[PDB]
Amino acid sequence: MIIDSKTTLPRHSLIHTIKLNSNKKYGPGDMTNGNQFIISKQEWATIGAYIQTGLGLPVNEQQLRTHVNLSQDISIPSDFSQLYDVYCSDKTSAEWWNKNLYPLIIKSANDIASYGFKVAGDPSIKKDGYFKKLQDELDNIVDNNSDDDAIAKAIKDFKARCGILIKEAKQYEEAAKNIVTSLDQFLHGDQKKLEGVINIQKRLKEVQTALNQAHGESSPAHKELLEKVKNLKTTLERTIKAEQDLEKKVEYSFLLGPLLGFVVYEILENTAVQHIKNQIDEIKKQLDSAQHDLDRDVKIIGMLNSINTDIDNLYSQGQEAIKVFQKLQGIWATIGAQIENLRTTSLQEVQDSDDADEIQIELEDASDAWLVVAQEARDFTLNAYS
Repeated sequence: MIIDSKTTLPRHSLIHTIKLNSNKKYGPGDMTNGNQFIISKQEWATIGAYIQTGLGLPVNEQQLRTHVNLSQDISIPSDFSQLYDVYCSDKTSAEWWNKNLYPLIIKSANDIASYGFKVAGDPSIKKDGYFKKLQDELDNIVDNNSDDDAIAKAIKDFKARCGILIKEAKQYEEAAKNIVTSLDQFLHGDQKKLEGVINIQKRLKEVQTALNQAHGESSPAHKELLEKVKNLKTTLERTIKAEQDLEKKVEYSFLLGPLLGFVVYEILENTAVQHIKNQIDEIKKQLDSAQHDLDRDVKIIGMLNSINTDIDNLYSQGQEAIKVFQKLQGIWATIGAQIENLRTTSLQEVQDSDDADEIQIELEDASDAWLVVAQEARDFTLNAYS
């Protein structure tokens, strides 16, 4: 979904920091995916635009006419009726993703933020986080001025506080796994009533082949204009996926129209996108001269070709997203495992050694590492499309 910059970008330093921190005990681990945060603002913003196009698909002739601005005087050949069932299926898939998948991504970022801010606290507020409170209990365990009831009480308190962190990490692990399960249903169906992206892609390709053969090659102008639209979609895809840092809250624009699809609104400032917009306007003007069938065929089949490009992205990104959230699932599993270690094995050697200084510094360093990922997760949610 992202074409990496050929030059190092300032945001790469922050990602590098998370990587350098990824081996610190009690820390958040490797919450990256290449040069992206593990929950990627640009990736989900881009996928969201494909979804927005799916949400707006027409499902009958009246809607198709309105959608592509087709003159009422133009007849639609009967084999274009192949489109309506497939577009209905794609629209239903986009609605399912928008209802059942995308909200979970936001919630997953909020889980990272919640845990990170809970363990690290907020020193500006003089509000100790859990890790500072664990540090203070270790002081109580090893303080030579503590009586036996006080030591037993601090051991019990330390274990209970770790227990809460373990319980919450388990919740977040199961939540990441639920995203994996939901992505799998998105791609491959629920074997109930939901048709998966894989089958929608297959049907969109079949309709694409059928209508391009029957109506996409009806004249030299048909081939030339549908090729121009394909080339603009290719250029749009390269421009949209270029690695960049989005500065604005994510919004969507249909200014390019149905020949190309929705884009992230911030990308309209981009000069190359403005050039594509101008070229689409020229194709439109070319279709408003020209016989009714060229007008009709390029608008409908041009859009169909771009929808097929979109679904190819939805399938590929979904498979990659499964891998990313399975990594995050495993990260939460390892987080919970290390806290269980901390309150059993590590706490026992603190008692046996009467020495907690090293573990206290590990918890300090883990807090700082959690603040890095917590702020990136917060920045994802604050900027994500509603």
